Amino acid sequence: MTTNYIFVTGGVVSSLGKGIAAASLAAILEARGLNVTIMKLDPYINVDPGTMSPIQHGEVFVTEDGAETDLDLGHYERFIRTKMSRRNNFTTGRIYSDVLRKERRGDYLGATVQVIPHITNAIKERVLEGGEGHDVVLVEIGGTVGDIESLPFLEAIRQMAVEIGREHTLFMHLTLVPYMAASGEVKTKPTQHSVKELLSIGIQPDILICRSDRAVPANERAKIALFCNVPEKAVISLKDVDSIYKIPGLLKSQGLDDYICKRFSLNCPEANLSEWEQVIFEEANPVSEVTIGMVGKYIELPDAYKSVIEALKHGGLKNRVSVNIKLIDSQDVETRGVEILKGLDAILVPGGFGYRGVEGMITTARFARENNIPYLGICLGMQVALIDYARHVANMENANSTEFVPDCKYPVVALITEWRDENGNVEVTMRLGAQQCQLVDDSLVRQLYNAPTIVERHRHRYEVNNMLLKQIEDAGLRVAGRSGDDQLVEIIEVPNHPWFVACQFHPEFTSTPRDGHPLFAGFVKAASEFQKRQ
Amino acid sequence: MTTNYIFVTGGVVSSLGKGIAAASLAAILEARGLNVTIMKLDPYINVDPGTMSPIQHGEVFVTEDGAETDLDLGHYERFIRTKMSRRNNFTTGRIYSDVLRKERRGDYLGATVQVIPHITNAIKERVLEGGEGHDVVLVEIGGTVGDIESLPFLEAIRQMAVEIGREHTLFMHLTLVPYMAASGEVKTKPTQHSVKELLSIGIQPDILICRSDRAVPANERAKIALFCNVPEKAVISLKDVDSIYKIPGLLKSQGLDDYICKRFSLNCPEANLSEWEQVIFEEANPVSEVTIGMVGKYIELPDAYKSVIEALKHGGLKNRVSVNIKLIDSQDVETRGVEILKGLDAILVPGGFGYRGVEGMITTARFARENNIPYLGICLGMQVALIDYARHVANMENANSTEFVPDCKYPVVALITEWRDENGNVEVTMRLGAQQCQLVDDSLVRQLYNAPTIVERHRHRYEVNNMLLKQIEDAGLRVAGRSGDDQLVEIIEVPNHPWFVACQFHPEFTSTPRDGHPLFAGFVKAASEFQKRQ
Amino acid sequence: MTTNYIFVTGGVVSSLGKGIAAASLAAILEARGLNVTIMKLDPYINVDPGTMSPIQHGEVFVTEDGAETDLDLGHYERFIRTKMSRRNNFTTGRIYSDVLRKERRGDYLGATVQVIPHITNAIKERVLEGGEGHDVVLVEIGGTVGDIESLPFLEAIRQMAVEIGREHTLFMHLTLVPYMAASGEVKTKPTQHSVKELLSIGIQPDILICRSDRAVPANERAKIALFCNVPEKAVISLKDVDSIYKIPGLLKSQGLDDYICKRFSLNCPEANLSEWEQVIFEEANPVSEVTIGMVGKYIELPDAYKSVIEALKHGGLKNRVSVNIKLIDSQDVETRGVEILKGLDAILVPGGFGYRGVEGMITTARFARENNIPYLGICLGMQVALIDYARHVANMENANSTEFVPDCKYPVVALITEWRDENGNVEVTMRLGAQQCQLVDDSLVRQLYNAPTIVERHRHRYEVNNMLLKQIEDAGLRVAGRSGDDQLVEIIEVPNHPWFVACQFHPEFTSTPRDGHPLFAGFVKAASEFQKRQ
Ligand SMILES: Nc1ccn([C@@H]2O[C@H](COP(=O)(O)OP(=O)(O)OP(=O)(O)O)[C@@H](O)[C@@H]2F)c(=O)n1
Ligand SMILES: Nc1ccn([C@@H]2O[C@H](COP(=O)(O)OP(=O)(O)OP(=O)(O)O)[C@@H](O)[C@@H]2F)c(=O)n1
Ligand SMILES: Nc1ccn([C@@H]2O[C@H](COP(=O)(O)OP(=O)(O)OP(=O)(O)O)[C@@H](O)[C@@H]2F)c(=O)n1
Ligand code: NA
Ligand code: NA
Ligand code: NA
Repeated sequence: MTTNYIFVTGGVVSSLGKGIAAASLAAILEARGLNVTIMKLDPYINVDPGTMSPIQHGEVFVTEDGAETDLDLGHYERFIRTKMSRRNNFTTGRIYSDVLRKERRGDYLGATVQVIPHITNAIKERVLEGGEGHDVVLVEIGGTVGDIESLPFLEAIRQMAVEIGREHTLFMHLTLVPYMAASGEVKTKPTQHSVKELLSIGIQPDILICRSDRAVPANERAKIALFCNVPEKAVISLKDVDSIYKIPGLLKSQGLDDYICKRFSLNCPEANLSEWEQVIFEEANPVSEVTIGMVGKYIELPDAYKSVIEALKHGGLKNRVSVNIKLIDSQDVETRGVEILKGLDAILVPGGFGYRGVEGMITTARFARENNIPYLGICLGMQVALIDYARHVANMENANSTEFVPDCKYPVVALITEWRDENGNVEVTMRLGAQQCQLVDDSLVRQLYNAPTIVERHRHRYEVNNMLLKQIEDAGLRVAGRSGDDQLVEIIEVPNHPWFVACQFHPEFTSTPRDGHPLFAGFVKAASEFQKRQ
Repeated sequence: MTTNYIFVTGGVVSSLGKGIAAASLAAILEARGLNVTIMKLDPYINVDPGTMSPIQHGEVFVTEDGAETDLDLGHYERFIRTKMSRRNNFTTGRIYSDVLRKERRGDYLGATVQVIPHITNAIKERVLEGGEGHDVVLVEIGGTVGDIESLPFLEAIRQMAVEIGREHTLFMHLTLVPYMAASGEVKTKPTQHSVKELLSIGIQPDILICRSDRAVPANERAKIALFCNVPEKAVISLKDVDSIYKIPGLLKSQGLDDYICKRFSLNCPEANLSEWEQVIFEEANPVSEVTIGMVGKYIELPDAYKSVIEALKHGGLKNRVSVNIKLIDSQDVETRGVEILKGLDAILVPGGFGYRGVEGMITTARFARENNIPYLGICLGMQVALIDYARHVANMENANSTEFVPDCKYPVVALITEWRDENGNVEVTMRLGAQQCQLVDDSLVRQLYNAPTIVERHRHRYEVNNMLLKQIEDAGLRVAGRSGDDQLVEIIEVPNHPWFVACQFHPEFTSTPRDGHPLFAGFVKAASEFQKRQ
Repeated sequence: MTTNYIFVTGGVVSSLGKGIAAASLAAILEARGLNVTIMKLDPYINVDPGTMSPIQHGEVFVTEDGAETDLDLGHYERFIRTKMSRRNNFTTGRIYSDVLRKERRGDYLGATVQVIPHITNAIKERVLEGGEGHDVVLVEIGGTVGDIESLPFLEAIRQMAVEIGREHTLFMHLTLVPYMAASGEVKTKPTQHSVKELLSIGIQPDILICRSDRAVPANERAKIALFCNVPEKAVISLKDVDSIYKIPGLLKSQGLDDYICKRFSLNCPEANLSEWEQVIFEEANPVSEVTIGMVGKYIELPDAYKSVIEALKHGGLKNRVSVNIKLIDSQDVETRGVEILKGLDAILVPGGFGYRGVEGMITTARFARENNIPYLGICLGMQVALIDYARHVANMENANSTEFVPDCKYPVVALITEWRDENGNVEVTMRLGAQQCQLVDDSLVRQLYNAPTIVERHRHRYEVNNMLLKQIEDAGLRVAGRSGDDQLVEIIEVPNHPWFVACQFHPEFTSTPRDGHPLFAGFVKAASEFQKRQ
């Protein structure tokens, strides 16, 4: 059958939760047995988020194929089982970069290269490339309708709708319906003006998703329908929910998936949301409560640790525990000491780059190791764990990473090419995406993962220095996992500790609310067990 | 069968010939056996054009039922055989007048009366009133898309399309496609911008009629289709033709009627445009040529005499005479004398109000009478013919109308209530629309109309003074027609003349290019006869 | 000195509190010694709100000259000491009514009457009429920028700005800046889009007043300035304050009046807001608390009783009583009985029309009288108080108003022309605006107003029947006030009661927060006295 496209646009404001809304709709369609994918079109000129600061954009999501993408693809993978790739995320920058390259080498045969049709054609090609061979493709258009940055995307999808036909294309538009205290009424005017803006660029929306702090009553939905040339049943209320896992249910209860399947002439069974009903239940009914400190350098923006914060919450779902995440500035541990780590049932040190706040994270890994507080180190969290141990147990004074102190005596962490020992002797690449890791037979990790070989995702350059490893191993530290021919250290553990695991890979990118994650399941359990020994 | 609506809008500029294009489309649909009507929605505040001077938006057209309307209804009646009434023309003024009246007396029951829905409801009610009981209703929206004055009409028809459904409603949009000499190319940008403007108001055009001084090539039509979400075959070219009677053929040859009948699911035969082909043939194959002088006070805007000019052309068709119409200012006859009436094969004095330029018309009527030049007087053209004959034959010094000189000794023209004689002795209201007129047995008009009674349309309050008539009759003037129990003089003749006729009514409003008009056929024949004699 | 105009527009949503913001700005300019006025341009088709039910856009405000106006004029009179008249409020309906009347009788001399210039000219003439002879005129444009209904007003004021010049005209634009919980950020996008919409109509705002549930931070204000061609200091924040009396101070503290006086070249002293500081102080420092029950038929929209609710708050200010207003449906008293009138320190029955809920108010007046609960009746609240006393004390079975029961034996309230007695014997028009009322020597109101004559504002046609009055007077009811040569009953009192007063007029329309109102000051004092006694 012909591939169907749902173009999802945002009006009035950004921060409507358009990613989660699109992911939720994809979840309902997947729950119908449909082959569904989602792609994010980002209006930024960055060729990809690889260069971007976590504090500004939020976390860099890493796909299996090793693409650095918008954190929204994390939302997508946590709602549908289709694996994201490079084909599921592209930016204005990628499109202009491609068109400029083709132009400079002469692929347009001396033609004038214009936003229309050359930029729009490049956009359409990447949308077809990522979509074709699926039943339904959700295409999330970043930016707000009315802004300059999204116009080429909006013109591209307008052209696609006409070419492919309106039997296989829907326009879905999210708007804000603000509630005013003074009048006690919700306002449809912003939605009306947003739809006019969308029409002015040549797009008639087929479905309106109205975001408000409460449900949009029938009267206001009827007003929106009348003013926006949209049938009443295609005006969906999506209130501020206490849990995003409810959103698939709320959309189904309003017939959104029925309307879509009718429009695309899909005969498929009723959506089975039983896994989501289970997730909703687990989250609403925690038996215990835990305070887990996340000690890092990007806590200025929580979205910097989006997938880590979500992976913890998923650990809470599997153990029926309410995880209170305390975001602690690692630089505050340097200034004010381990005083601010007191009253934590567990400690997590997530990913990061740069020396700023790293000495605070080293101190944190020590305090966790010495006081038997459950610890999970991710990438940089493993680096500071190996440094702490080598520095304070194996007695390798000032042991550090070459990333932070290039010419230190004991570079316990360094690039493969920088690998040297304490005397400066030597022997004789960025790691991105899914890599097979070999677990050790007696390790806490091999128990939790319940398998010999795991696949987790890397985004790191600096590796555990194999030339200084044996000296750290003999001082008590255990290597729980390794990968490849170079036998690179993937996971370390501290025996004589209730729960101490640090890994190079980013386990948070494979964690889902439905299937959870072994490491975070274990980690939150250990946090619970620790909390009821006080 | 549900009534189908075609909403005709104009963009870029006014003066696109939107009325003639709508009329021409109606003529194709009429030629398919469809029950078709047209209505004009005028954005002006005047309750009707009754108060408006003809130097503004042109002549005041009068319908059978006595409605004063836009001259566009003249175009409608000349292209389809459906008779126009008050239901076929209304203004913003009419809508506001009706809604304000209803509001003031309390019909809206304490509701806030708003443009939406109260003004838009009133507009839709009048469109449904004028339209329902027809197969296809063409609704011409006056003004230009993007202007404030038309927005209530556009919002009204947007709501109609949604309510009635898109199976029974089409949006047809006329645009300008200018030719630029500099690039020798035709420009689609105005059409693109006009369609965006129409979309921003919530209307997707289904058909684009592109007006240019030449045919719009296939590539530019394909470009318009691409940018305007309109199928390529729904992009119609309409060049500036030498004859408006060719337009129905040009629209048919591009499949406009085929597209409309498909969208509306109408099983009707192919259009037989034989009647229009015949008119085109007649017009292109004249045998002789005449110059007819039209002497009036509104010549500065020819559309002041739209129906009269067209009626003269129809007379030409019926005699195979090419009519050269010379518009002559009656005020120039007051200054420069009868010198400017030389080289005329016939003289027409059309309708008008106010004394300005009337003495020039009286002189013109005298000149036509004394030099045996064929003369047709319409309304004022009859008044000045009666005045001429009263002064210069019946020897009534300064004989005039009370409209111009209230207290003259010989008010040969006056209101029925003002009727007096030369000594001021008396006997013991506006006429609008179709009135029966009794024709006199041995009269020129009796043999032209070939019937004892005729129906013609009036717009005048100033009648022939019956108290001074008997004196003018004895002096040689023949009453050729009377009407009503008041035996009001409708037609006069000077029988010592080849062709001298003047009527109170506006015969030009019943003249069509297909069926012609007896009076004008005779006038142009007399002009041809006069031309031959020189 | 040339009169200066500040055009106040709203974008994004209605219910921005635009009237109170304009009034507050007027109050700052008043406190600088400037001769300031405000006018409201309402986009509704109603010629005036006289026909409108109070459940629509709220209470019908009445001016001294007897004009029925938008309740915004209530806000204006409560913030400046300039008296509002018919010149301070007009609707689209009024403009169209005037232009249609002029057009129909022929004032436009055969011209085509268009929205531009004829409607826009009529609007500008009324703005100049209401404004000229003042230093600064605030012109509040009703509706929201982007809507059809306001476009004639916006085009009118655009033309005014150009004609008068930008040395004497400012555009002030109110927008919503929503807070999003998801991102914990404030959103400028709606303001950006609203300013673009205003610019697309040809208006560059000079000042932006940003409405949010909190202060708009400096960075977001700088962003708004950047995108909207507006200086940073002309971007004013206005949070949702706990008291509207603080708004003048907040606008002054951001230099709004300084910017306005600079742009208009006005040498006037710094604003002394001592009167507003005093009101704020009074409001924030109550000594006691009372619950006053307001029993009416319009409680579903509180703004139906805007001026009454405000008048009760002003009474509270003058007694340092915090007034808890309980809105009670009079229909609930008809069903559930006087049970719901328990725990009330005083009862107010405000104005209204129609029989619906009146029997509940009669019961309420009885309950207040018999249980010695302080009672204020306004217009209908007086009618039901007279009816109560006629039935239950003067023993007149089913005594009523002719408005509700036309043919009752005892029409104690009726039109002057309907006045009859119990046996149907007779004696041998709308009251609007300020009328003098004579107060009786030994009356409660005579001592509250401390004057023999008072000026109060009327809106009623149904008077006290003087033919049945003498019977009710003998039964104990005291006439406290009369007016005119017809000695119509204006105020009644039950003198066997701590505080029972009811007036025909609307005292709430002359009550201000600064100068209070004698009647309401007394009512709230009586409520305080009653509260203490329990
Ligand atoms: N294109 C449009 C749309 C609307 N209007 C007008 O709008 C006014 C209602 O004024 P409102 O502030 O209450 O706006 P509303 O439509 O109710 O939406 P909201 O309140 O839920 O935000 C009403 O006279 C009219 F419909 C308009 O003029 N042109
Ligand atoms: N919404 C739009 C539409 C078009 N464009 C651009 O427009 C440029 C061609 O500029 P042109 O003056 O030649 O305009 P064109 O479209 O050929 O119509 P025409 O009047 O010439 O017949 C071309 O780089 C690109 F298509 C645009 O930016 N945004
Ligand atoms: N005419 C405009 C204005 C802006 N843009 C773009 O807008 C994007 C930021 O998108 P945002 O949702 O964050 O909007 P922002 O401007 O911050 O206001 P706010 O509501 O968040 O307070 C940013 O890449 C770029 F500025 C645009 O394309 N064309
Ligand atoms: Na509203
Ligand atoms: Na071109
Ligand atoms: Na932002």
